[PDB]
Amino acid sequence: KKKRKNPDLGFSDYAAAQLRQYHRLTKQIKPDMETYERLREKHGEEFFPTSNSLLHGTHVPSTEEIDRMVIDLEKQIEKRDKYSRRRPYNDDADIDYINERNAKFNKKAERFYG
RNA sequence: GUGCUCGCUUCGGCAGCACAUAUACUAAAAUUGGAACGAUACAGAGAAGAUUAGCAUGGCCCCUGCGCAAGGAUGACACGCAAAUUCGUGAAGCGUU
Ligand SMILES: [Mg+2]
Ligand SMILES: [Mg+2]
Ligand SMILES: [Mg+2]
Ligand SMILES: [Mg+2]
Repeated sequence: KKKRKNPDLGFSDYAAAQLRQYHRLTKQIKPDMETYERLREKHGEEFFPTSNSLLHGTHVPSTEEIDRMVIDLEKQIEKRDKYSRRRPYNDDADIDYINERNAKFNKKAERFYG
């Protein structure tokens, strides 16, 4: 059995959050060594190109593949859509604001003047 | 067309020589399209409770002026989610290995 934890911190740079998300997505993927070997026995030495070494024009993908990336796109898009968790419209406390822009400005002022 | 051939050669012509060397958006048209700040009618003036001065910024907006001056309502126009890359706790319940 296995165990780990990862706590959230400051967004410090957009890079940090991006990196966390990449970690998760990367861990998810599971590759088929079948297709890997199939692709391998055709091309051989072309498999291991340096930045500058080797070249074959284009690798054309079966559509079924393309569907995988499209699906992952939609998933990540949703997960990103949920970035900001909204606090429910609570009327219970005292109202001094005149509109929602004013309500939010009063909230930002509450953070900076204690 | 002009003159001269000592040309025929009459005074008729013809010839020869010289001299002279290329205009033009071809149109009296026929077209074809857009404006007059004119009517017509609507329309109808920044800021802050009210009444009002203005100087700017921006640009597929101009107008009067010789203008790099000045003026034109401060010349006009310039506001409904002006939301952008990207999350995670704490508890509970349910179903699963
Ligand atoms: Mg006023
Ligand atoms: Mg002016
Ligand atoms: Mg005035
Ligand atoms: Mg102005």
